[PDB]
Amino acid sequence: NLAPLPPHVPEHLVFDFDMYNPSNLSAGVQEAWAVLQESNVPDLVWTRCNGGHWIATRGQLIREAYEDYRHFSSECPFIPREAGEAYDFIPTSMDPPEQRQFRALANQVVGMPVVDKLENRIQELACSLIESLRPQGQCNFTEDYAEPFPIRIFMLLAGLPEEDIPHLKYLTDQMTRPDGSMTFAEAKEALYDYLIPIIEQRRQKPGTDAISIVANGQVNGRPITSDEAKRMCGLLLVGGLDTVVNFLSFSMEFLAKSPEHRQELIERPERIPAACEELLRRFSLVADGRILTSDYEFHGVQLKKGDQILLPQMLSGLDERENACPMHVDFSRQKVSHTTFGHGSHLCLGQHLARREIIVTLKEWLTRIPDFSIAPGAQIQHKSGIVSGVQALPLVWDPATTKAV
Ligand code: HEM
Repeated sequence: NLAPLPPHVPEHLVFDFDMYNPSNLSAGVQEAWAVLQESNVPDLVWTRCNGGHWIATRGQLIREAYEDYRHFSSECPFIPREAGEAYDFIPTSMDPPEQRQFRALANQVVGMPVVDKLENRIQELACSLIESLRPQGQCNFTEDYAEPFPIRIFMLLAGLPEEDIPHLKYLTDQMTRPDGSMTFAEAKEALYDYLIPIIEQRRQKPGTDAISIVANGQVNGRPITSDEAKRMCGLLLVGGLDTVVNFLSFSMEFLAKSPEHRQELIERPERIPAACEELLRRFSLVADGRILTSDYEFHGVQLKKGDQILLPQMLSGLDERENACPMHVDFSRQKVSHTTFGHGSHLCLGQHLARREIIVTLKEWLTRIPDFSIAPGAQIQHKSGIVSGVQALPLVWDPATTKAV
C-alpha cells in the first residue's frame, strides 16, 4: 500500500522502504535496513509506504538533522503521522529551550547517580537469574533473561508491581512494533489509564521511587502538572521496558554464533567496555524521526513544511563512510562511531543504566556459561519498528561445561 507521490518529490528520489516490514528481514534487521546504504540509493530518499516520508540514509545527514531542531522539530517524532501526532511524551516531543527543563528532572531519576546506587541490585539479579538457568542446559533467552532482568530492575526503580509487567509490556510493544491490534492513540490511552491513578497517589503520599520523584518535581520554578508527570512517566515506561530488553537478545544471538568473540571477552575482560560499544554500534535498534517546521532545502533536496523525515539512529554506525566493514564485529576498532543513543539535545538519559546492564550481563553470563549456541533447527526471527527486536532466542549448552560461582 503505497501513498501517491507528493508534487514536490522527484521520482528519482523514490525508494519504497517499509520500516515496519523491510524486504530482507530474513537476513537480519540491521542487514535489512542497510540496503538503504547501497550505491544505487541516494543519500536522501522518499518512501511511499506508511503514508509517505523522507529517510536520511547517511550518518552525516542524520547527525545534521538531529542537531538542527529549528527545521527538524520533535513535535511529531513517530511515523506514521497518526502515531507521531498522538505522541506527546516529555521530553522527546519537545524542542529546546522548553525540553531542557523537563530533561533535567528526568535525569534526576535515571541519571548516573541513580545507576551507581542500584549497581549492587543489578549485579544480584543478573547473577541470580543466570545461576538459576545454568543447570538447565537450555532456555529462551528473550523470555528467560532479556525481559525479566531489565524490566524487574525498572519496576524496582519505579516502585511498580511485577504483576503489571505482562500488561505494561504488551502496551509498550504496540507503540514500537505495532501489531495491528490497536492504534497508537488507543495504546497510549491505555498506558495513561494505568499511570493516572498511580501519579495521583504518589502526589499525596510521595515515596522515593522514580514516579514519586517525577510527580512532585519542580519545572521552571513552578511544580510539574499531573498531565506533565503522566507524559514523562509514559516515556520512562517505554524506555525501561522496550530498549535494553531487545538489545540484549541481538547481542546474545551474535555471541552464541561466535565462539571467538566469547573467548576474547573471557580471556581479556578489560575489553568488555569496548566490546559493549562495538555491539551497541553493530546491533543498533532505534529509528524515529522529526517533522519539518518550514520549507527547507536540505543537501540539494527541497523539503516541505509538514514533511516527516525518518532519521534512523541505527544507520549511522552501519554507514561505511563512518566505519570500515560496518557489518563486521571487531572489538578492537580504533574508533567506534554511532548514534545508537541518539544525537543532539535529545541524547538518551538512560544510556548509563543501559550500559551497566549490558556489561554486567556479558561479564556474569560468560563467567558461568562460557559455551553455548543456538538450538539446532531454531530460526531466529527479527521484527522491525521504532525499536527493533528478536521474536525468540532458544539457546542450549552442556551443563557440564558451566561454572557455578
Ligand atoms: C539500549 C537501550 C537504549 C537505546 C538504544 C536508547 C535510545 C534512545 C534514543 C535514540 C533516544 C533519542 C530519541 C529522539 O531523539 O527522538 C533516547 C531518548 C531517551 N531515552 Fe533512551 N535508549 C535506551 C534505553 C533507555 C532507558 C533504559 C531509559 C530509561 C527508562 C531511556 C530513557 C530515555 C529518555 C528519558 C530519553 C529522552 C531524552 C530527551 O528527549 O531529552 N532510554 N533513547
